[PDB]
Amino acid sequence: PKKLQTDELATVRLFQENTPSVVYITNLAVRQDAFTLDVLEVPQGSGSGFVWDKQGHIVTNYHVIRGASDLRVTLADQTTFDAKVVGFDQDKDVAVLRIDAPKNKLRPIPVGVSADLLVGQKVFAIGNPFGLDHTLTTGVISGLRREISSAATGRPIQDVIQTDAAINPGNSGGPLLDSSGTLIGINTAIYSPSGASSGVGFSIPVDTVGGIVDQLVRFGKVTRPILGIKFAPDQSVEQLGVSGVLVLDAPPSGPAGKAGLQSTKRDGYGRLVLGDIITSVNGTKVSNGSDLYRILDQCKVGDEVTVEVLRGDHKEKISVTLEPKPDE
Amino acid sequence: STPKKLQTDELATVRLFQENTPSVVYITNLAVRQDAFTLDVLEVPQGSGSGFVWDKQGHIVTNYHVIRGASDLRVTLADQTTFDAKVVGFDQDKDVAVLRIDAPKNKLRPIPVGVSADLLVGQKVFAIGNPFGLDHTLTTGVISGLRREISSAATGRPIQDVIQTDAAINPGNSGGPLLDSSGTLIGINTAIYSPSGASSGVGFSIPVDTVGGIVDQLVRFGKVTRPILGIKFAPDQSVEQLGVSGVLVLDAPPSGPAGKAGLQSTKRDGYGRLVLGDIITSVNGTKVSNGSDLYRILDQCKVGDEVTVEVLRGDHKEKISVTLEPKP
Amino acid sequence: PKKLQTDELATVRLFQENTPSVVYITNLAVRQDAFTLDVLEVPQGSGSGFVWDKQGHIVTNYHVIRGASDLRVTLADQTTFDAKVVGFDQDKDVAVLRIDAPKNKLRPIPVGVSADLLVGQKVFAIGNPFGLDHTLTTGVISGLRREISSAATGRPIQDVIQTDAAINPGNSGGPLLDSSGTLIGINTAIYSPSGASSGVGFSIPVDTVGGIVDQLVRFGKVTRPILGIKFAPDQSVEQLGVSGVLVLDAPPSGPAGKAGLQSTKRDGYGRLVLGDIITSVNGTKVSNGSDLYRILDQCKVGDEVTVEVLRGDHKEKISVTLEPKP
Amino acid sequence: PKKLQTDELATVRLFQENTPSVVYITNLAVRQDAFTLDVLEVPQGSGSGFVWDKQGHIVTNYHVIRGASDLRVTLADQTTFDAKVVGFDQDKDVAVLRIDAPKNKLRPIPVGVSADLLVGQKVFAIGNPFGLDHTLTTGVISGLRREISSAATGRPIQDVIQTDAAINPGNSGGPLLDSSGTLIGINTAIYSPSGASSGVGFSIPVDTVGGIVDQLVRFGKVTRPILGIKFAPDQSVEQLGVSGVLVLDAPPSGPAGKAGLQSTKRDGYGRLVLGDIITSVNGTKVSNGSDLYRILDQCKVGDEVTVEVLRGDHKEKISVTLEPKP
Amino acid sequence: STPKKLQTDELATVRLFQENTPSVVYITNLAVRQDAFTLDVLEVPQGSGSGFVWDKQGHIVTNYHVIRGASDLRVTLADQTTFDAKVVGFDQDKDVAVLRIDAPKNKLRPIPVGVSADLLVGQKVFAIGNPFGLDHTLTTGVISGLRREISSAATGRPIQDVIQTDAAINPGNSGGPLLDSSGTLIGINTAIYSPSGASSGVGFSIPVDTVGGIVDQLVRFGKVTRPILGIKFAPDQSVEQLGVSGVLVLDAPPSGPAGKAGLQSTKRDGYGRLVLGDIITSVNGTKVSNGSDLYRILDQCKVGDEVTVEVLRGDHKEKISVTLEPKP
Amino acid sequence: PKKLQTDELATVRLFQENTPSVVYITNLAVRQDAFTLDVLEVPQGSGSGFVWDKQGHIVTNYHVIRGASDLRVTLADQTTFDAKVVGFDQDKDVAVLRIDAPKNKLRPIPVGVSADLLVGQKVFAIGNPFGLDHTLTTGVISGLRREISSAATGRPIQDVIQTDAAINPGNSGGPLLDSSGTLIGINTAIYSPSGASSGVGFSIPVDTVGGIVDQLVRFGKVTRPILGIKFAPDQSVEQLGVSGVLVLDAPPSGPAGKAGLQSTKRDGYGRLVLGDIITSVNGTKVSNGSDLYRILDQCKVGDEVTVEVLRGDHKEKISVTLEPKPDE
Repeated sequence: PKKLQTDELATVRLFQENTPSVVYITNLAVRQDAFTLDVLEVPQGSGSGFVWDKQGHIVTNYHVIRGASDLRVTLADQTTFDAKVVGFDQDKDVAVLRIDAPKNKLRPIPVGVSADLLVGQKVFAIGNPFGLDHTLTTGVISGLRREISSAATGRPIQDVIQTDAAINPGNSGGPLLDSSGTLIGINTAIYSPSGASSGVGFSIPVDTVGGIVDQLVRFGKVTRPILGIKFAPDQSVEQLGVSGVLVLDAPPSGPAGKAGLQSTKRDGYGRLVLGDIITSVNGTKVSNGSDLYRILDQCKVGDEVTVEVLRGDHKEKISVTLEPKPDE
Repeated sequence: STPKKLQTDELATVRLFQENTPSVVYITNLAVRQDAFTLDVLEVPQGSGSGFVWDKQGHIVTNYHVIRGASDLRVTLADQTTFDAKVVGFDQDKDVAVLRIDAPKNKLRPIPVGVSADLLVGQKVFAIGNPFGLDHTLTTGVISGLRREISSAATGRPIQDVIQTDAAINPGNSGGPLLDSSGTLIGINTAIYSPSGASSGVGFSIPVDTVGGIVDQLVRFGKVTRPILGIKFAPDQSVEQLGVSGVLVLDAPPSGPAGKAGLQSTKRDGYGRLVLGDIITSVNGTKVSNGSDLYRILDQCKVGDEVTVEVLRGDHKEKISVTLEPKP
Repeated sequence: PKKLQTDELATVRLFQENTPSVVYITNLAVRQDAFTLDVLEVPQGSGSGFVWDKQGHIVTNYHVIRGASDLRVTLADQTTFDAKVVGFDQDKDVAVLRIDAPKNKLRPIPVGVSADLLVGQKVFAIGNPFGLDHTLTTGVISGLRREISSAATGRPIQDVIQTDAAINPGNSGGPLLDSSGTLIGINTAIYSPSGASSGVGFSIPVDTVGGIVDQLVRFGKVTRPILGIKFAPDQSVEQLGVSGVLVLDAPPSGPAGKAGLQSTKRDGYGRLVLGDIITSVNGTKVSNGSDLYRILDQCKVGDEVTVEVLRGDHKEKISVTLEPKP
Repeated sequence: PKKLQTDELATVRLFQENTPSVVYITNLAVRQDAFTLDVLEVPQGSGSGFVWDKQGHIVTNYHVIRGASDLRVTLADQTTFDAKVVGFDQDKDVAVLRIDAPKNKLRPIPVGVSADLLVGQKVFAIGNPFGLDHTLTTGVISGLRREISSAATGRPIQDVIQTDAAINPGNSGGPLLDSSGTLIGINTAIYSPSGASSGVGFSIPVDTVGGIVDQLVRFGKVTRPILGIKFAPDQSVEQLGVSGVLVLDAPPSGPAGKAGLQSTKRDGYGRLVLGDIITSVNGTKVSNGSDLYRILDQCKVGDEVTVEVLRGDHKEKISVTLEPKP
Repeated sequence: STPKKLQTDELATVRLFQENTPSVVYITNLAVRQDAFTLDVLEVPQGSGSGFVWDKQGHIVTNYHVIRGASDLRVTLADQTTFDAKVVGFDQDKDVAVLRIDAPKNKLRPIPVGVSADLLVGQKVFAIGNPFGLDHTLTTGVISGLRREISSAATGRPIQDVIQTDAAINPGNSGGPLLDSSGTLIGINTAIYSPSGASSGVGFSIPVDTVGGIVDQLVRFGKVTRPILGIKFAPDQSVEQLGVSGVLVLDAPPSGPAGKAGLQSTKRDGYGRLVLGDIITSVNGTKVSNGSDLYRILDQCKVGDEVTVEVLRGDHKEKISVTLEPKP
Repeated sequence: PKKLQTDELATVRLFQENTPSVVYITNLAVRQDAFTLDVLEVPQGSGSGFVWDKQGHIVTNYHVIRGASDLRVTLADQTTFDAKVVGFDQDKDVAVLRIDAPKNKLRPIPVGVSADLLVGQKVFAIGNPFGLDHTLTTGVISGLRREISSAATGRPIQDVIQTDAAINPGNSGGPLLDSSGTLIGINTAIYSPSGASSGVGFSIPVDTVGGIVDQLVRFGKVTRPILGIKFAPDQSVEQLGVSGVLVLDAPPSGPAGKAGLQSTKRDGYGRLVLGDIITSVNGTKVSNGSDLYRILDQCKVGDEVTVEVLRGDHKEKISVTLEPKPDE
């Protein structure tokens, strides 16, 4: 060994201390034997995750787990285990797994704080892009409080972290650490016309992660509020000079339904009779989908939200009490 | 929660960013369009980019390709307030443009002006812009190369002295600042080399030394006056067949510097046969093998100069004097 | 400058001091003038490399040189020289060149050590991406001991260094240096759906390069041990369904054949007379080839190694002595 | 007209007389209004067919009907009717429909004979290519007894008539008539790299259609003999290298299993325990399936047929009795 | 060698061809272009097509899409002599055009004019043209269908009464004759339906009955006068969203027939909201479900006619009289 | 059987009488055994041919035979034979094969005459498109005396027959018969943007075929004259107002070489010194490649052709005696 400089030494260390907490995740799919006609389990995906606690809980992106007839997590030392799906939140693309492993081979990553992050501080991403086990890439926090389309549901994910640390396919589910060797986010997606890292990557912030992992380990589900309306996307509403959100449907069996919000119908000659248009929700104004989403993201089941609509050419105000989203 | 002590290196990048992001702006290129349903005149964004604040008088600098073809321009300040921007002037060849905003002198932080002539490969650089609409994104890198010549199809005419960096630069970054570790402007990010159209680690910035000169001239006279030889010539991969080792002058307007001086254009003998004209083979002693060489030479010239251009005419060369004049 | 930081100052110095050792390599092909139709030489591709010693030996990837009528290397001061091929190793994509030039123009690149590298340390890549003469990109060692498929032709390369320092077409053959300004690897390939840099580049370790250059300089080729076996790909060992490397042909001359390995055959009808199937080599369990290769990749010509095959519903152990390919 | 020629005059008459029997078939799917989001029915595809009898039975290709919420047939006079599916045979892409309409609006198409057809005779195709209501194209019988892969799903169709009368998407289900103005086949598919007509269209022979319509009308399905075997494709019987149809699974219930055919298996390790392999069925030599299929395609449920397999370096002959698929 | 006795059927097709090929011509569409080397004005073919001789006065008929955008036209007679052609006039809607040639009256064989109204499906047809430049190619087929309506993007406005044939028709055939077995003009080949852009057995011809009328009018007055309602309407797949069961009139110029009569255009209430206008639902009693229906209706109308158009306006229909005027 | 009409009966008959003369040809290529590592013969192409004589000679397109490690011809009754390549002419894409077969299973097609063909007479094509054995397609002669690019060499093939009888991949090498049940051409290519029959197909005329088959059976080669010059293609000569054919090279060892025609060279400064330009060849004028080709197509080895060139701005006349093209 040669004498390494301060800085690089700090990252060399940070990596050795934390790589043990990172794991490889395999999404095995069912395939047929061309002759045996029976089945064989065979990898259709690769991703990462980290150890959350001594009880064998593993965190990752839900999109990495989606559709796996079976999934196995490989730990640092290469010992591979079978994993049970503890639970998951599709909106924030967070998922929790559990494995039966000896507490000695489990390092839970030190949990940090994402609320105090500053653009410019250094970050460290560890994951498995292209199957390269426990790859380290470094960069900087490029941005904070970003909103990105979930695609895991389409619903927007608020408060996302942006980094220019190389993030490629296979990094999803792995950790983003700060200079303190602390977890600040889960690497989950990128913006790139090629599908290759283009220097713009996103991580779900640790703060929203920790809450979700708690709820997931306790109840195996996260309960989120709904208004009970299907609205028109910002696009197919563009050509109507529509200020806010056009409710297309408010099922009689949901919150806005029981609260009497009107849906969009048809003239009898076939013309469109616009349903209510949400222009504001208790205080905060709503000009499009993101605004609505963002605002409800702050509510909890049971809250009595006061929503303002633009009904037949005259304003309105309606109180709706948010109920949990129907299960399945 | 209290922030964690950051290392000195990263802490610096954090200061540089707090200090300069406010000087960065977002620019919107609007163009007139037909309303689909009421067939009226509508204003609609067709592209966006970056820029920075130059003086307390409201002068915004950006790339020309950003404001090009614009019907109307809006610049949005860091604090999200937006102003209408007037085109002070621009230099299509060096892809630089100045805009004027009527905003409060306190909402305007001129960017520290640096020096590009003494930069060294390996120096740390900082890019701030709006790649993919991501507001004031900070990406970090190093100076990868100096004195690069990139042929910007955004004029055609090549550009030289350009800075090369491996800080991530993506669509949306054009027009934003490139800072040195001292937090001073050293270039304006304008293009990249990429098969994908996305950052691949090879980005270019027009050097501050070139920009200072141009902004100065645009503010003071509304234009940049550049000399011309007054000829239209055959692009390289067009005469590469004939073995032409220079610029095959296609047209020397009798009205321009080269025509009034006697250069002979290409011509057909009515018999169909192509009787080519003068072939420039050097100007002020500098060899001219391709159109770029000619360009580079003129780059270093001033209007009113008496350049001596050599030409291969009818089996012998011969030097002719041409007096460069301003572009009309 | 306006007072550089210590860290950036170190980069500045490192580039300043080593860019002289890097070179530009232009691979010229023979073409035909389209009007006169006389033959002429024109560039087929370009890459980089670096100076190895005061004798004028230049190192780069073999894939930079493959299929080139003539080779020309341009030194940092723009002066060019015709280049002779001293030798090259296809399996490790390393090639040595020799140019005839002024000893005061050759700065041998300081040679480092790759066995001690640690993930996270700073690296420096110098090369000519996109024709961008002596570009410097910077990153960290992202992974060590990686195994990437023959970035030239076939056999897996072992011990590959992974880095997120921007590496692009044109960087092939150039040096990857550590913070001590020493050669730790040769930038040679990348993983990318775009074909350009996306953060994962690989470079062959200097330790491996040191050896091969040395050999090439002296014997103009490097001797490698061979088993004397031809086998089926990991994808053809699937449907048949078994862990191991199936022997498809053991030339009676090639060691494995001397020893008694049986090749695959076709019975009177047409079905498969399943020749041997290697499942272990003197210890290590083989099962695909990345294995058989990986392991065998550490033997020397001569090393009598025991190979565990399988044939009659029973396993067996044959003793084979390694020889070199001719 | 200005005095038509006898030949064109015959075409004119033939179309004039039979276009009444052709119909338009629109396949409607369930969709969602994008603003009101109530469900609605909208066209998924269209095809043609023809009237079979005064009861309102309509004949077309099953592939014209597959996956349709509701079926509507439009008669030559533009009047439409909802259609009920009477039955259909997937292997011969034939389907019967029944509509409720005026007997004075149904012209049963004169039914011809396909067994006597000769290459070179004139044919007449009527259908709705590209929505072109009752288009008439003309050509000759280009080939007889052709075998084209299941223009619906799987099994080869036999006895297919080939023609160069322009056949395009939309013609599927329509009649192909001979010069006697009689039904000789159902236009069902084409060979084309463009996806549109290039001169080789195929239509299932009326003899085959006559039978299936009849069956469907009565039992609402047609019974077919099955061997009770699952086998590998002609492309997986390649690498192993042997003429024959390899048995991959003989369900102990399915006749072949009752008889004692052994399926392919995997030995303790993972290699292939090569189950049986059919090389002949009571006479005809099988070797791919187009064969096994072709042959077996002429048996009736019950027909005890001897099948020649192969297992222990020797051939053997098992007696199997055909049953129908449930 | 002596020719072999041909069958009567084929012998006829051989006569029909000997007799008519001389009346067929080749047409060249030349356009002005920049000479690459001497940057001068050059004449250069950009497309070719077919046509036929109409009278001894040198009138050539062809499709309009063939001569469209032409800078200069040359027609080549069967005997390979070529003449410059002047545009007599054309009807963009029925894609028909007449040209005039100054050639010797003996080199001109007018084509026999037939009748298209009494054609029958199954009749034998003969097409002569220049597919892919193949001089006076003869292709044979049958009349496949009558009264077809094809929407020629070569105007947009649909065309009706069109003949469908399975005689091979390929690029290069446009503008050439379609003959019946009596050797008389019955249509002019103009388009085909094909995924490949090449004959797939579905070709269309504009019927002779429509052509006779148009050529006549073009020769006599240089133009075809067609009526207008004076409205610009919303294309179908544009309002299909609103449930509009007719033509949603977007604009009724106050200067035109529909405006002077009172039809109301679509409009936004400055509040952004899209307040749509009249929706035509029938004209002279004929239902109007889509733009084509309206087109077809007007097709059968004459200028100066007082058409009564029904409109869905503010919850009720109401018939309004409009007096059709000539196209400007 | 039903009573068939005159016409169809004639074709039914023609087909049964001649289908026996048609054969299927298989182009087997060498492929490896993934395990055996030895070789297997495996079809890479399919085409047709017909029996030329009782001695087992089979005719086909050369392009069908090109590159076959082995080729086998299947006769009517399905008996497949191994075939020896008697010889071939690449210019006219004609090839002759020989097989060892019992004279009783060999019907040589009746040879007709192509010189008297008339556009409009009926034709019958028999071949194997898409592997459909002995497919019959009928149509008409659409054109005569056409010139098409050989692609088998690029050299143009003169005097080609055009038919609208469906001709697809797999028809090459099969016969085109006239109503007399006589061979009038070999189906060999088509014009189609899809690769599927588009109604424009070509056959090499029987007259030129018969000569070539004779020479091929006698000497196994056809001897064709050459001028001994490589010229510039009509394209890369376009921009030079070049009237005729620009000779690029006239090797000193060939006819025009020994006769002293000049090649194109380079100025010494790199400019182009045009070699001779052929404007005429003994009588007939030459304006481009096709003209030259076409004209030499009429000469025989040994002919002393007088060629006119445009040398350095003054005309010329040079006698060249054509020599056989060097073998290989």
